[PDB]
Amino acid sequence: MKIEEGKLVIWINGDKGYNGLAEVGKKFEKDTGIKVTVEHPDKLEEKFPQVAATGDGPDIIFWAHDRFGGYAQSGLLAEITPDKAFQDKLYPFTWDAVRYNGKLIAYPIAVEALSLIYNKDLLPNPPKTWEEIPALDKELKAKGKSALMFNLQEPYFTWPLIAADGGYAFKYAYDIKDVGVDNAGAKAGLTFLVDLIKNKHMNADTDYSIAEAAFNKGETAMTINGPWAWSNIDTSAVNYGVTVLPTFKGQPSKPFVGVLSAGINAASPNKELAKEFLENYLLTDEGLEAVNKDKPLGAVALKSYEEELAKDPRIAATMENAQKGEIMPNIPQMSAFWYAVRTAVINAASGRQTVDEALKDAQTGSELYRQSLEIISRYLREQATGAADTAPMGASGATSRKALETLRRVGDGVQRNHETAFQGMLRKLDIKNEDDVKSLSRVMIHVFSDGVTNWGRIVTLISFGAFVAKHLKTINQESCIEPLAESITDVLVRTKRDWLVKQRGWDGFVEFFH
Ligand SMILES: CCc1sc2ncnc(O[C@H](C)C(=O)O)c2c1-c1ccc2[nH]ccc2c1
Ligand SMILES: OC[C@H]1O[C@H](O[C@H]2[C@H](O)[C@@H](O)[C@@H](O)O[C@@H]2CO)[C@H](O)[C@@H](O)[C@@H]1O
Repeated sequence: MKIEEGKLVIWINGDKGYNGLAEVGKKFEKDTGIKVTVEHPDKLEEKFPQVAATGDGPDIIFWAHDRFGGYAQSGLLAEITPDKAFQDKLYPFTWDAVRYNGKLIAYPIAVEALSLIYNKDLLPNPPKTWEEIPALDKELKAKGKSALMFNLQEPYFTWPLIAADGGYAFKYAYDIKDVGVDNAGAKAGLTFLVDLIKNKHMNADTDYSIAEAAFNKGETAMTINGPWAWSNIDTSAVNYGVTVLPTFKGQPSKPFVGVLSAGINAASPNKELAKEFLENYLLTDEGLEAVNKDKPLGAVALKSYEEELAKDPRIAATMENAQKGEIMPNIPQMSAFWYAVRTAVINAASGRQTVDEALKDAQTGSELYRQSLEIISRYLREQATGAADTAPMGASGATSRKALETLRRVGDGVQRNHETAFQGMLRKLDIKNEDDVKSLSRVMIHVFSDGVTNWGRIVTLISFGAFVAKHLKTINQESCIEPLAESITDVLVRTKRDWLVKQRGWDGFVEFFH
């Protein structure tokens, strides 16, 4: 096994209090002899799944809870099992952010929400509305200042605006069926941001460091950022305030609220040490203070210490923005949702795509897994049992239905022509239970990847899946059909997502075979 036993490697993002954390790590090493290394690798949310999947990575990973459902579902997180007493030390709603399929998959640490940060010397009264910001920037430009700079390379920062007039990721009733990414609310918000850019009030290349530097150098009146940012502002001597985000179309900006959480790698041979470190050293008044004093955490999950931080008006403002926002879902396709929306915002802002085009593709990217699983699960189950599924597809499921119709039609031929091939291939393998279905995945990934990417080969891969699902039914392993469909779907979207989106997803499929 890759991960070193007898020490702890922790990953946390480089904008958080890593030095403070490492100090908590020193304390732990002092009492236990166990060294703690805190690293803040770049793109660590991307890297964790890649490396943890191969039995590697940090013992503990810090990120907002939104990425942990992906990780938990891929088996990359140890289930955590803190006792009732410990559980009572943290806010139930923070524990809620770390519950995935009924299990606690991470330790909650802090609730984070973007707030509007402003320079009180430049801007005594922060704009209440986004709509006033263009006029406000006119004024400020007259003095060689700008109104607002915030990170346009990460959709997190734009999201409160996109979500203000009705955009949403997955409707909470999480109907993963209902994606709000390209609705009129999203369009209106992202259109507003794009007009800010076209009218020179924002620059589309502005990233974290540039917005930060401009706010911290007094060049811009406002930014949008989280509590982690306040330390650098303190050091810069800007007289800043932290306040409610502006409204858009009379409605609050709805930031996606994150619970900074700490997950223990399923591959870690140091789970007990990680539980000890997180429960008894980090999630303590002193532990969270050390981290917070370095870069503020937000509203911490630990009740005792949050009662002290709650008096800080910057935290009250963070909580104000959090209550107007929504807790991020932790469902596995959050990763894809964010990747899609990131690209949409970058492209809309740079003019590479219109808002319409960009959010359409983002809707497609966001829906891709679920849409593909719906198609593939259905096809696989109707092929194995001979009977179609009676349940409707959703309100956005004309595509599913047409793609399934296409798949039936094209897939019939492909299975029929490949029956002898598939029987031989199927015979090679022992495919008798759910334990073999994960093996399949590798075989199928490897074979699928080996050749050119086109819809005909996608049909072949799904058709072999259909073949196997039939085999699984015949041997009373119908319960393995869904896992096979999930596995095929994962293979397909993880390795072909960009291609899939370029083809307009399953609409492209229908079109290619029309
Ligand atoms: C793991 C079984 C899978 S998954 C899959 N996905 C896409 N395409 C596939 O095969 C098509 C025919 C191709 O090679 O282009 C396959 C095959 C497959 C099946 C039976 C076979 N006999 C010889 C090769 C072969 C390959
Ligand atoms: O921008 C997409 C990104 O949004 C959130 O990431 C935040 C994170 O929650 C904060 O703690 C801080 O690190 O800034 C990030 C934005 O760059 C999501 O948590 C993340 O999964 C997502 O990709």
